[PDB]
Amino acid sequence: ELEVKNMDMKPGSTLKITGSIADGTDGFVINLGQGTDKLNLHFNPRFSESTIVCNSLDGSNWGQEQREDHLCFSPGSEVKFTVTFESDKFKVKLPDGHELTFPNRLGHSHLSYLSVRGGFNMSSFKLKE
Amino acid sequence: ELEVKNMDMKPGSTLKITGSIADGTDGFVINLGQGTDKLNLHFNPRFSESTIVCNSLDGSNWGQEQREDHLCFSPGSEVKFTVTFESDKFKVKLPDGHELTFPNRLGHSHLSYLSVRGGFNMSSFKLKE
Repeated sequence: ELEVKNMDMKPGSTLKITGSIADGTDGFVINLGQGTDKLNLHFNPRFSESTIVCNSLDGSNWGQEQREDHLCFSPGSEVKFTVTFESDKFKVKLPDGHELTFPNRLGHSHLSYLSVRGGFNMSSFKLKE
Repeated sequence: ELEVKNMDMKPGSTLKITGSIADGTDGFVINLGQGTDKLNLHFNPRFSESTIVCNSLDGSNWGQEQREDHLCFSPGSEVKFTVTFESDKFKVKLPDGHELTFPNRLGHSHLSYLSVRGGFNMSSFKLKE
């Protein structure tokens, strides 16, 4: 579902995201970038594969995935994420507290697009630098 | 201009908005509805005209305006609005504390569209239900 167009996320901006993971779901997708053609951060936790997949979309080109094990969070309840945005790296605070790092391959310096996909009902959203 | 598409706001749910009013701006617009041609709530504080004009949009037809004279919030600071959605009316809480009631001309069940226009930089977005 949710789509957020035309937000102003500059380098150093800290994004706060909170919602409920649907019960009995494969996974969900949080996307940060310029649009659906240019995705700087492809955040895709997968309970089925017990991994968190991070990638980038540039037009019709997907970059190479990076997979993170921890997969601590489970479906059925409220979960908070925190995406810190630097023009070289993305930092992602997890529910437990551990952090994830993914390189900004698109070399951009401004994030405008947020879209939640899969089994995740976003309830709140906060943008602070 | 800011847009939030593909959300699911049902009657009884509360929408709270925190942002920053731009310094030296005429006013700003909050659009609640189901599209760009479907505005159930047109929330438009006008600092110049010193009135908050409320209206509905039905495709190519604006409804009839409802003007309020309780602008008690000023440009250049963090400000908060709360829009509770009911099947008959919208109840908008103002930062000072005043509640404004505006009828739901369009009816319907489903609120899917939010967009902020003018000199207003929404920093936070939260849904409760």
